[PDB]
Amino acid sequence: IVGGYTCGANTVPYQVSLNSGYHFCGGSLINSQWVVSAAHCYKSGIQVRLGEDNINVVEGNEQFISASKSIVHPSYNSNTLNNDIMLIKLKSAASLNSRVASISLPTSCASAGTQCLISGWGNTKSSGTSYPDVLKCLKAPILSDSSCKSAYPGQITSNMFCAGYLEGGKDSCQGDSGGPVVCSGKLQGIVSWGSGCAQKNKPGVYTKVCNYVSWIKQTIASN
Ligand SMILES: *[C@]1(=O)[C]([C][C][C][N]C([N])=[N])[N]C(=O)[C]2[C][C][C]N2C(=O)[C]([N][C]=O)[C][N]C(=O)/[C]=[C]/[C]([C]C2=[C][C]=C([O])[C]=[C]2)[N]C(=O)[C]([C]C2=[C][C]=[C][C]=[C]2)[N]C1=O
Repeated sequence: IVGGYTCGANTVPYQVSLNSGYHFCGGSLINSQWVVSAAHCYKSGIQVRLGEDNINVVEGNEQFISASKSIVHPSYNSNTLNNDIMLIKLKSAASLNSRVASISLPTSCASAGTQCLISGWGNTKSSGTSYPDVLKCLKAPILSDSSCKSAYPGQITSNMFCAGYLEGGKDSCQGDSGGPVVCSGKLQGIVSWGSGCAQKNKPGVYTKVCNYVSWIKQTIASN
């Protein structure tokens, strides 16, 4: 997260870290044993880390659970990152408490101008390389589709939305992928991609979760 702030320990209880010897992607806990993340973060043998704040120091509050199965969306396209979403079933159900809790799926899509909270352990520099120990947060609005389409000509699908600042300065970045974009208490997006980080007229692009609620529920009810 570039231009964000320290969230505060366990203030974003649904945020999870996807670890494979190191943090590589984020994710969101939507059920005691299901987390949603980006399809492009797919890896075999993923250990999900819940109740995490400082990813580099064991603070005793966290839970480490291996992924039982990863289900990538049937129409995921690596060439365009369209349908960049995947469900991960946990090997064991998480102990939901105050420091660990699931986030609700949306009932309708969020409009442009809606303020959301984006979080993750990704790079904090536009140019440099600096990964934070503690979780970073950022408040950013959902941008209009026209603005999104003009920033990324011919690259935006109906399953993506832009969020952030058109003048740059604040944005998600490498390492935030798969992470949550929560608006008014509902998970509306998943960190997907962008051209650089925090660049003028190059806002972050996120998977539009509201288009996959039926798929998510059905997948959970049959797996
Ligand atoms: C995600 O954390 C990022 C989020 C970027 C948000 N940016 C923003 N809001 N402005 N997503 C990406 O990097 C996506 C997926 C792949 C292509 N993406 C892009 O945004 C690219 N855009 C234009 O070129 C730029 N991305 C990169 O170059 C990312 C490179 C690194 C290193 C790397 C890893 C695997 C490769 O095959 C090539 C290069 N990738 C990351 O940092 C990943 C996390 C990761 C994945 C696998 C192993 C290790 C780390 N970050 C994300 O996917």
